[PDB]
Amino acid sequence: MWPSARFVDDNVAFSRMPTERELDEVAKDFDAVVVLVEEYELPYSLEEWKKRGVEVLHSPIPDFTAPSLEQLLEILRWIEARVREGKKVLIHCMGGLGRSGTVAVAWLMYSKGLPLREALRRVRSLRPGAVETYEQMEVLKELEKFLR
Repeated sequence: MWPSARFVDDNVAFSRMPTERELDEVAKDFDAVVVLVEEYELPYSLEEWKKRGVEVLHSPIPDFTAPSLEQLLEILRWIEARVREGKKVLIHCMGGLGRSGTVAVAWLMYSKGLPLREALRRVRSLRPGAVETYEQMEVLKELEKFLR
């Protein structure tokens, strides 16, 4: 297993950016990748995944910012679609874990129904530093109100 990945359930993990020499290593374990950074901050083309047969959701979120609620729900629905087909999904931004940690917390909330306080504690137990900003916290609170 690519040891930088941390799983929040059997099928969904989050990590830092894989480097180019790690792409086969990721493709072996993950059939889908959610890429939360703009192309300009990547050191390879996302075509690298296509030639490996790995499905890609490219949904950029600017550095240190939160996704909109609609963007977050689109990402969650896509992750659910892949998990329903039995694939494993890797979520990543850069090296920080604000954006990727936000999606990981949201996934526990969306897929398991965990309350925000428990989903947050769980993901921060995996990587202290998941969910960096007040705005990232606020979109998670909006997600909770949407789910109920």
